[PDB]
Amino acid sequence: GFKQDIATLRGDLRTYAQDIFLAFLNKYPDEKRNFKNYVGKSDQELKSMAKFGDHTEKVFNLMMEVADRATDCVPLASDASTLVQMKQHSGLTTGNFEKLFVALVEYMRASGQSFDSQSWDRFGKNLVSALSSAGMK
Ligand code: HEM
Ligand SMILES: Cc1cc(Br)ccc1O
Repeated sequence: GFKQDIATLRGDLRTYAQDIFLAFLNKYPDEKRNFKNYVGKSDQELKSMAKFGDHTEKVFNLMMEVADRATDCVPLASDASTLVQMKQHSGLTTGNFEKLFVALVEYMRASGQSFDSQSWDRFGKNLVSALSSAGMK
């Protein structure tokens, strides 16, 4: 289930962080509006870029903490307020988060691995709700 998936993802975290983020940017190319230094790059070029690998892993490190602190795929209010109040997220709306979670769920459903895609879909939904409650437009 969900707790085991958190373990799986952490066991190859820099590969999953990069592959899921690329799945997101390829499925929703207009999202590069928020990531102007990743324009005009292939997947392999982004994987060679220091900022890409370090950004994606730090993002994914925190996402897994938020997932792990959740109960029944509902994140803590303290984690949602962190994500809302982060200067880095100044320009974001919940739609940005929804799209990331659609991309993650479709990644999991396309893998041959027994990921609990329904729990991740729920988590993404619940996180979007928590971000709204914590002040995200
Ligand atoms: C659960 C979801 C997310 C978590 C846990 C999270 C976490 C983080 C963290 C830890 C950083 C700092 C990274 C660093 O400085 O190395 C960060 C920066 C940033 N995040 Fe998020 N983030 C989330 C979702 C998103 C989404 C959906 C967007 C936009 C679609 C976004 C846009 C950014 C941007 C633009 C930055 C700074 C510049 C850069 O990306 O390199 N984040 N986020
Ligand atoms: C939105 C997002 C998701 C992942 Br996974 C890695 C980096 C990033 O900015």
